[PDB]
Amino acid sequence: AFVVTDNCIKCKYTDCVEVSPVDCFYEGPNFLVIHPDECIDCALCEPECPAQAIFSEDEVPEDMQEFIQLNAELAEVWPNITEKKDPLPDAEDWDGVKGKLQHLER
Ligand code: SF4
Ligand code: F3S
Repeated sequence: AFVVTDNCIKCKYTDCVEVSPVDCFYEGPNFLVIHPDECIDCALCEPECPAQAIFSEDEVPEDMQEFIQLNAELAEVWPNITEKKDPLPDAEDWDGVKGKLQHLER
């Protein structure tokens, strides 16, 4: 399973969803998560995230380990997304800000 981590919060470019062969991504207000039972680890998405937020589960940084379980839990409540859409409005101002998990909306 690939894991979407912090920097996607408040950026949500959705460039990642075009490349996906299965419907692995599930959509929230300002973040996207990958459903771990459905990702087939094709690795195609992580070169596409402008925010460089997608990691192989085995490569999620020490300080971002929360995300592995977050992606699994939210993937069970959030709707599947399959079309790219426009990035959230202020996406570049937040790209690269650390500590964005305090801003996650459900
Ligand atoms: S690695 Fe592939 S199957 Fe997995 S979330 Fe990315 S695009 Fe989807
Ligand atoms: S910022 Fe998020 S919506 Fe996808 S393209 Fe990157 S993981």
